[PDB]
Amino acid sequence: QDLYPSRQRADAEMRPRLDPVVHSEWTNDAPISARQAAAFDRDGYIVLEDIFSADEVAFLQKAAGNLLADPAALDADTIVTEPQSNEIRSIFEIHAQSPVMARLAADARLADVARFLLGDEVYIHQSRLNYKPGFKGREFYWHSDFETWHVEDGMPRMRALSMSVLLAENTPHNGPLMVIPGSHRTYLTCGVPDEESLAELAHRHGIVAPTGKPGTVILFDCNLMHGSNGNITPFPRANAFLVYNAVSNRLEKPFGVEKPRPWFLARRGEPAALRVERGPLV
Amino acid sequence: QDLYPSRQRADAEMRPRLDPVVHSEWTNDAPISARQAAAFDRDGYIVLEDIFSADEVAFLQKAAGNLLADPAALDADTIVTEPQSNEIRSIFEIHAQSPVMARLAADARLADVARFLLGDEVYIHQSRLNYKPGFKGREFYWHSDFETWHVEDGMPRMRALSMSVLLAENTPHNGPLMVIPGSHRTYLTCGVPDEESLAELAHRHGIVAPTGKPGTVILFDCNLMHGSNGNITPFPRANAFLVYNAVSNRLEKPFGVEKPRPWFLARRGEPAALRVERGPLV
Ligand SMILES: CC1=N[C@H](C(=O)O)[C@@H](O)CN1
Ligand SMILES: CC1=N[C@H](C(=O)O)[C@@H](O)CN1
Ligand SMILES: O=C(O)CCC(=O)C(=O)O
Ligand SMILES: O=C(O)CCC(=O)C(=O)O
Ligand SMILES: [Fe+3]
Ligand SMILES: [Fe+3]
Repeated sequence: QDLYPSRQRADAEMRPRLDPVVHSEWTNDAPISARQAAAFDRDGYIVLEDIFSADEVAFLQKAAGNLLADPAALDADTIVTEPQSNEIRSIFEIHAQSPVMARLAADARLADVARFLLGDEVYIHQSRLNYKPGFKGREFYWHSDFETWHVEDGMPRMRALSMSVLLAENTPHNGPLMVIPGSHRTYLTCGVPDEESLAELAHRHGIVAPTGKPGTVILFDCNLMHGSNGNITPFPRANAFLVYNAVSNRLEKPFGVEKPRPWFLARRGEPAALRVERGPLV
Repeated sequence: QDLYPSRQRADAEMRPRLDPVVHSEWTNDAPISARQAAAFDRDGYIVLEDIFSADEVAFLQKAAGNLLADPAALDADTIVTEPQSNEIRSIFEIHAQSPVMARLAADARLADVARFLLGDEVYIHQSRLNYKPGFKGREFYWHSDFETWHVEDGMPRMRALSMSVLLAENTPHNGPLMVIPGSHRTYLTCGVPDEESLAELAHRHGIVAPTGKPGTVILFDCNLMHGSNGNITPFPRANAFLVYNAVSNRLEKPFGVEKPRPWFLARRGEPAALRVERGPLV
């Protein structure tokens, strides 16, 4: 029942992936092009530009701006500072609190791609606004999102993806998301990946740090190795994260101990199919 | 006496540069092109690529890893290590402690450009060899070299430049040095520059981060605002740092209190000129 055991041996292994990456047959009636599906297959991520209008983008940026400026109105449980601070690092369940964000996640232009790639109905496993403050923004060391979702939340299979919607401009200077392309086809066991292994992957695959204007979307497979550096620039980097999970891939018990995990980190346990909203955002 | 007062008020000022940036008239005798010289004037830095042969590059790389591997053989005060291990991170006065580095700093391809740009005979105010490992590389916040060299060392005029000779590859990803071009014409008073000022400079000049294969040289005016982000990548940062000061501009007493500063951070007091060296490094 555990296809992806981790944190059990005193060594790390590079286990082979035992799941599809794209879980659908591609055809003309798909939300992305055949080349785009093959890219995701091969690289474990793709980038979508100009899929929202500037009115849509502008509306979005204020939704995030407003949530991040009145943090006494939202669940105190769902706020992450840089602990020794009170500058915000993330805000969880933003699909659950902000209506604007809820409407975003349910939009066809995101969810249909999510359903095509996962070949199933989808639901939000998790959401976050990773506001990366200028001057004092701290990094996110390398990790496979799936390796925590699996051991800690009990996500059984590789059938999920993240969508990062950029709300500030991501230049190469304010700590954008870096990925190791192709790393999604290796399951690297551990709770933090080991330097020697990481070194092997990045050598084998190099590193990409996709940039883009606000409204650009980065979609990466749940098992892609990724991270980011800190941000000392005056430019904040606020990026909404949406984790789509296939409903077939509902959470069983955590394939580890410390079971279970806080409610906003991971949605348990019986999901309803997302209702896909076709339209703009006003 | 003091043209550049700093650390003497609770309010920082942005004061104007009262020195030239390029101290010489350009002709066809200059070791750089007229557009390069104009670019240094305007931007505060330029980048020389391919001035060293690959053999010469491999030679410097071999000598620097040698020096970094052998702390026994070097002055103990001029060493910096990691507060958890005995890994070297810096060696000061390498222009002194290493004959190779002493020959790099006297090479015409480097010293003649300083002599032109500074319009005087030069000498090493400070040299360094830096190894910044991957994975755990630390940030290094914004600051003008000249501000500390003025207040703490007694450098009286803006008549110095820094040369960073890349010994490992700097991609956009491994925390490469960042500069705010044009900020060398503004003297930001204070010993850390404040955020609002830094934001102002970055908003009006933007941020650039010169990358390059090893052997690439980055030259920058002493008062150019710079800094770097952290480095989680598996790719180390390594460089030879060389500060050329014009002999005309030798250190007086500090324009602050805490007089003075350790020998290996700033060469007092009546230095001789450097002797340029033409020819290969092997
Ligand atoms: C809940 C969550 N866990 C992973 C982690 O803890 O690194 C991350 O990849 C993202 N979100
Ligand atoms: C000793 C030295 N100090 C500056 C600094 O640490 O802020 C750097 O800009 C250059 N060299
Ligand atoms: O935005 C970041 O740099 C963190 C990305 C990440 O690993 C996540 O929380 O999904
Ligand atoms: O100190 C650092 O590492 C930032 C780069 C720099 O200013 C230097 O070391 O010369
Ligand atoms: Fe993540
Ligand atoms: Fe510096």
